Amino acid sequence: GHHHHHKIFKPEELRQALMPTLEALYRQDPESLPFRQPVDPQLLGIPDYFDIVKNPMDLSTIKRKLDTGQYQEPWQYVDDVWLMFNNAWLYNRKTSRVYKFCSKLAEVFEQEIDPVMQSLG
Ligand SMILES: COc1ccc(N2C(=O)CCC[C@H]2c2nc3cc(-c4c(C)noc4C)ccc3n2[C@@H]2CCN(S(C)(=O)=O)C2)cc1F
Repeated sequence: GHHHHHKIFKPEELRQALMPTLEALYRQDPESLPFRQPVDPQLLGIPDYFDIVKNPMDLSTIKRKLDTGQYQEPWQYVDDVWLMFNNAWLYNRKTSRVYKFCSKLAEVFEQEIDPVMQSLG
C-alpha cells in the first residue's frame, strides 16, 4: 500500500515521474500479461469474480488515468496499483500462476516506486 510520511503537482510532472514505474510493470513478460486488460469474467468462465472483486483495476485503466491527467497526487496512482494487486491476491489461489505473477509485479513495483516517492516528497 501507500503510506503517509512526515505540493500541487501538474499532470505532466506526475506523468513524467510515475510513468517509468508503470513501464517497469509492463516490461515484466510474461508476468504482466494477465494484468494488461480488465478481467473479463464471461470469457474466463468465472461468474463469481464480481462477487469477490467490487472495484476492478488493471494496467490499462491505470495507464489511461495517468495519460489523461486524472491523478492529482502520487498516492492516488499508488493506491490504484495496489488495488490491482490486492484484487488478484484476493480472488486467485496462492497456488496459481496469476497469483505468483501478481507477487512478482508487486516486488518490482515496490523497488521502482520507493525512490520516486522520495523525490516527489
Ligand atoms: C501470462 O500469465 C498467464 C497466462 C495464462 C493464464 N491462464 C491459465 O494459465 C489458465 C487459463 C486461463 C488463463 C488466465 N487466467 C487469468 C486470470 C486473470 C485474473 C486476474 C489478473 N485477476 O483475477 C483473475 C481471474 C486474468 C487473466 C487470466 N488468464 C488469461 C491471461 C490473459 N487472458 S485475456 C485473453 O482475458 O487478456 C486471460 C495464467 C497466467 F498467469
